[PDB]
Amino acid sequence: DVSFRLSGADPSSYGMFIKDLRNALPHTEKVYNIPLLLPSVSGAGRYLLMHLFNYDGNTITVAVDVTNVYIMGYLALTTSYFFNEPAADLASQYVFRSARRKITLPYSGNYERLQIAAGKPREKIPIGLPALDTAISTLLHYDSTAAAGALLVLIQTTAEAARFKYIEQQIQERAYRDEVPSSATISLENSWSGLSKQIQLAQGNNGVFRTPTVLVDSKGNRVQITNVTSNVVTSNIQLLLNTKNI
Ligand SMILES: *[C@@H]1O[C@H](CO)[C@@H](O)[C@H](O)[C@H]1NC(C)=O
Repeated sequence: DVSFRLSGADPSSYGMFIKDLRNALPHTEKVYNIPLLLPSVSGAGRYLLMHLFNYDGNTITVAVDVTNVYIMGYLALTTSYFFNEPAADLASQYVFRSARRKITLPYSGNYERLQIAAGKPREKIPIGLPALDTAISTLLHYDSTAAAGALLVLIQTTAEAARFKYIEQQIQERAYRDEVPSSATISLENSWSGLSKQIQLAQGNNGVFRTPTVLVDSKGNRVQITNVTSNVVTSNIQLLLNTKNI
């Protein structure tokens, strides 16, 4: 398991949590020095538990699929909540079995469905450590509309930060003040699967992407990533989705 406490949290303790999260994801291989997530894992070993504590010390446990860093569901007190999708339904066979009741959320876990449920795109939702504290608090008491927004925050400040150093840093910059994600942040989130794939395809293609990946940079400018010498590959991305899952 990995843990993070918002009480007394700072950029350093958050960085340690994101390091712990990355290190809890198994791999047998690196591709261009980036851990390659496994094609599959069987049984309960597929799911990592993140223990998150809000400022007042209340807690939820979030279940993460270790092959793709997707949040499957979470436990709040004696109630479990899972996304309305087959991967989460399967996860419900292995985690939070001792919950007194299980609620299936009225949406799947993808950004499009969560944004619909929440009533807004995540371009408009502030993220940061304060937003994470709020998210945890919201998820403690069932409200499916409020939960969608909280889950958008949760996913970005945990999974997306684990996947990209740039995103981890953006959240560190928002340790004490929330701010909507940069366009670059959104672009990276949207491109994780594409980049993971193209980095793997570059292995037998002299480090060259078969298909370029278009991103937005820090300065708001749209850029083409064509090969593994780009900073996105050498510095930023920290985990690759196995091409067998793409
Ligand atoms: C590869 O990407 C680098 C870094 O962005 C770029 O400067 C260069 O023109 C590209 N080289 C090749 C061989 O594609």
